[PDB]
Amino acid sequence: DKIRILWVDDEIDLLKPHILFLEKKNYEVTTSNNGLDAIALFEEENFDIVFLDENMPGMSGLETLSEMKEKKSAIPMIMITKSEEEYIMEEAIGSKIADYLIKPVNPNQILLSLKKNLDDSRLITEKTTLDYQKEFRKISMELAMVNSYEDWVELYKKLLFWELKLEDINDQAMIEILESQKVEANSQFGKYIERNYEDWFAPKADKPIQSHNLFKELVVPEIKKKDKPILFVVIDNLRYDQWKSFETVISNYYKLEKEVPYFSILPTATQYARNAIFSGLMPLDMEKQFPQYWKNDVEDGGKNLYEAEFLSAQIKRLGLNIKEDYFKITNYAGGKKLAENFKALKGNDLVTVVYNFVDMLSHAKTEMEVVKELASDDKAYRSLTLSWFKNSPLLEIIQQAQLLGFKLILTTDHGTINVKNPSKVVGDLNLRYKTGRSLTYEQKDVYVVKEPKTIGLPAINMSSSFIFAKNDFFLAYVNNYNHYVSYYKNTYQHGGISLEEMIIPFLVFNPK
Amino acid sequence: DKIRILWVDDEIDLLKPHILFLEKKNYEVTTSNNGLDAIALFEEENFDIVFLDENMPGMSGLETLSEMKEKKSAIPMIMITKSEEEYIMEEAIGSKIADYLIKPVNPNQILLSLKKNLDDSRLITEKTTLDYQKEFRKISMELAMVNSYEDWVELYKKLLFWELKLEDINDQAMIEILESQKVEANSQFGKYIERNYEDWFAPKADKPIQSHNLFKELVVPEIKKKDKPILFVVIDNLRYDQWKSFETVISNYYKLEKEVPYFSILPTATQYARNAIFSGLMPLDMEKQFPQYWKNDVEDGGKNLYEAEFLSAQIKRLGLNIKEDYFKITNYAGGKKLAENFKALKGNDLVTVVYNFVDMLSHAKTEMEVVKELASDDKAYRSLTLSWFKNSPLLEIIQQAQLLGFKLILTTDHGTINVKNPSKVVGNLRYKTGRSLTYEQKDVYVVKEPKTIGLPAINMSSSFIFAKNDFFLAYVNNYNHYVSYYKNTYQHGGISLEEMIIPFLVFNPK
Ligand SMILES: [Mg+2]
Ligand SMILES: [Mg+2]
Ligand SMILES: [Zn+2]
Ligand SMILES: [Zn+2]
Ligand SMILES: [Zn+2]
Ligand SMILES: [Zn+2]
Repeated sequence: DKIRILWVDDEIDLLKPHILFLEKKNYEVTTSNNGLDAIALFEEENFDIVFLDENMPGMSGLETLSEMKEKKSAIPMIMITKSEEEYIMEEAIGSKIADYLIKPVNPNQILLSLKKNLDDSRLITEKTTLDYQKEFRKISMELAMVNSYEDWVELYKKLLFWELKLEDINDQAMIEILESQKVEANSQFGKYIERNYEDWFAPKADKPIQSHNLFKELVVPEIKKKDKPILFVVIDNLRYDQWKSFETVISNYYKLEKEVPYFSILPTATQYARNAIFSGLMPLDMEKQFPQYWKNDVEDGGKNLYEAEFLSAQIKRLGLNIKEDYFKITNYAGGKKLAENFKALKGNDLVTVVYNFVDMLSHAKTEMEVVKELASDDKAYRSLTLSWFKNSPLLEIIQQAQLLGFKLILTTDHGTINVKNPSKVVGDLNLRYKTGRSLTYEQKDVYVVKEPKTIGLPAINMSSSFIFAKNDFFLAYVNNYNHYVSYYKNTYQHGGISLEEMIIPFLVFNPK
Repeated sequence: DKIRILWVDDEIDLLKPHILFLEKKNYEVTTSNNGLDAIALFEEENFDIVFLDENMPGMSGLETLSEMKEKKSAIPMIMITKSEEEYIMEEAIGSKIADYLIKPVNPNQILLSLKKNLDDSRLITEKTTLDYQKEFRKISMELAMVNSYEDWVELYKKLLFWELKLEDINDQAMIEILESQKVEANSQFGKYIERNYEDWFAPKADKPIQSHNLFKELVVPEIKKKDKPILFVVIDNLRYDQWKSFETVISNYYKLEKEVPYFSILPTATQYARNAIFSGLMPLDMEKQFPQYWKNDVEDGGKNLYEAEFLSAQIKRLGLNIKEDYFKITNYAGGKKLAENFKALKGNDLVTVVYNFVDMLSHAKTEMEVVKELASDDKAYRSLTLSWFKNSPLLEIIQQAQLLGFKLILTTDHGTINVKNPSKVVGNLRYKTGRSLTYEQKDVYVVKEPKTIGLPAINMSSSFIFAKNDFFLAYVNNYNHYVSYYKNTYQHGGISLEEMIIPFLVFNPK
């Protein structure tokens, strides 16, 4: 019932006030004056934590710790010693010491170390649970008052902060409260976009940075600095909560210098948003200025085959004379090949890398039972994304760029949303947007644009219209309605309006 | 270069010796005497770490911490304060403080905290690399001296310990040395099994616990204790290293009482090993005693459809009068359904649950490009398995059993191995049974009389071959296509530490 401590020190008799203090706090303390006797004790009994002196006659604390870690690696071990040498600090940290306390140590410092190493996950759960109970009413109130794109960014950031904090907590009732705030936030954001989207295209409108502005406004100033070559990575289909899931992994190689949440253009689909990043033009202007590259929905083949050409035309148009190359990664083998030969690009000013894995992974949830279990909810999907990133050729490419002193620019073209509710469409395959001459649809469920050219979109031919699903709706054809509902319900789809699909990260980092 | 520190304290002028000490160690220090001014600086500038006083006029150190974590949650924050109250310690730990130092603080204690929070992964990499450099020759020596099944279990445990230890090191030479020891271990283990396997079937032989002995020897004594209902989970195709990857997750709900590494029977395939768990009979005895349930390789349909029937016959045969139920989970929906209705099984003595996800996931890497990237190497596969377990209906079922005070028995039928080298065959990629097989003798353990190792046979013509090492049996007819497609895939059925030495775990709910 009591927490058992094994304390190893050659002068353990001189530390009796610490033992008495800890026994008052309900800790059980077992002492040892030599590393070898402590190892025998540790093998016979089940201690919750070990305290070790470094400098002892015979076996050192680091030698003793090494034998105990081999026998029970999950038991935390703390160094409490007079040793102040940095090389001893480094050897102990490197040996996975849970803490290092320099003598004379305050008995409350030992107590802090005990609480931090043994009760932290419980304390974090209780603190987060209590903090959210006191915060949710203020979130709902802030949600009701959001009336601008900057307030939407801040509200989305607040929801994302509580989502990653609450994912681990036991309280299902509170998890459901946050989920209701998320669906209400998406309901208000879809009406905000319906209401202001077209106005953003008017001359000198107050609008956020969008897909077609991204390269000129945020990448070009980094290039003009001319201090470091740039690795510009566009991870297709990266939700903001997916970046937050691997932010601390990337911090081991890159120090975040700038973060700019930006808005993807509509539709939040690759063919439109990703090509607009590389060309710096709206789809209607890409059709007008580059008919040889732009492809409308009705044309067969790949919709993003000419991004290098679009990018080189944008770079030339902006007056830059740089050494730049484009790579599109569609599979493991290609990612690995680019990671292995990255040094060949050392002399480049810009290296653009499109990485498709996360988009293919989001769509695999529709097609594969194994991905349905791996990404059953938003928490599972974040966990799966973090597992991917940590073991990906993309991280190996990022590590190669860090070794060459490259600045890292990490961004995406759009996010994706788990669709839950069907919405009947009649048209002529994307579940969150549809374009065509005579579309039949539910007015309340979609943002309708009857003149696509007003929002920089090509009109296939004069009576063409664009509909964009709002909330968690999926556009389902009446033709085989029950089969579309059954198959596409609870799958990740992008193309329409939501915080997940539209508000996306633009990140700049310096190598460390 | 230079690590940037933001230090917030109302008595920041009294801390100048600490600042000068840190500046000498190449740290850049920015000071602030109030939490609100520190929040303004923290938003405008990119600091690597923040030091905060708890008691300040105006915003407290915990109120300031809370604003700073909301703005940039990835930056470590340390509290440096005179407060010694346990409730302040708890509120700070609960707020995800990286460290908490009580004033008067030794300047070297701050330096330790800086090194531990900012350089630990690099220091751990360097220390682990050197520890393995000084250990690898002793591992090779131990490997050469292994001459028993118990020494194999201990050597496998040692290799698994270093595999997890090394999984993030950069030193290619060391990574290759470990890999070489793993291939050499499977080589020696294959020779050890090729000798010893048949002898283990002789009366009163010194043999390890196998598939057909598992239930009677290790589950039945737990049932005979009679002071907790048992949830018996068989996760199909669970490598020892996959159990080691989620061991600390399961420790949040269950305390490990007993661990018994056991040996799967040959072939290390579900049809044989998993049915032998549930029947407590070798496949040849399952064919003889239950012809209505046992299915040979040539019969179409599911090969593990009658495990509840086999289990109930074993339980009846062992003299047990228990309330028992069997569940086979083949998909997410069924797993979720069992988690949702677990309480209906509260009054049971035994609840057996077969969980197929990990086997389906190992096979998905062969075909799906997305799974090739998620499980490209052994480290990625462990990471993927840990991501799965943490968010699985299986863990929800385990949590439901913990709430009901059930004892947990966690085991598997076999592991799997990443195959790398082809081996020609004519007539599963790790075992083959048939009448008159053509094969490479050096690459397989050959049993020309399958009944001698408790396996079925049709006249003296049929035999079984079991791939050793990382070999995969590729048909001569379509050789180049089999090699190209199945190279670097997870396959089970043959002999390896990964396939054969598997965990049997007993836990008490906490
Ligand atoms: Mg000493
Ligand atoms: Mg103060
Ligand atoms: Zn895309
Ligand atoms: Zn997509
Ligand atoms: Zn199996
Ligand atoms: Zn299998």
